[PDB]
Amino acid sequence: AFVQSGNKPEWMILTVLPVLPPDLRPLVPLDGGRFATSDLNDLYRRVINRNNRLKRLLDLAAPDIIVRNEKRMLQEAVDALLDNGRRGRAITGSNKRPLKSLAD
DNA sequence: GGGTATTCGCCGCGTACCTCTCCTAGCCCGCAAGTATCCTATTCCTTGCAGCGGT
Repeated sequence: AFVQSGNKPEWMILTVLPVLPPDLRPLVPLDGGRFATSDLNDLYRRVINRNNRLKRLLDLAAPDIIVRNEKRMLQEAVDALLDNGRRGRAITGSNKRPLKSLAD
């Protein structure tokens, strides 16, 4: 199947992650001076926080344990973004309800 | 190895509509307000030095 098609095997390992446009995930105001949940942006901010953390720690040459832990956390963040729940434990913001990953 | 049994984990479970409510938690730093305190006067008394009539 691989050789028949034009897909290299290693493309199953993500190196660059696309982001959904903004308007398809609009930030609806609640008119109480605040904003609603809009959890997709929450997952995106989470993964970006992990990414920047790892970027800094890689720049500053920390001991391998720290970078390994942070890369594990980043892997979990991407897992949450692409499909939340298929891993051992889902993540929630409140109400003990899982958020809506793209696959959901 | 190999045919078999047993277990684990994922997938699925009706349509359309109406009413209501509620939507992150915790720290922190500027900041308004309210206050107790400190310096500011007046009246009495007893000193210490510079002018000053007087001779």
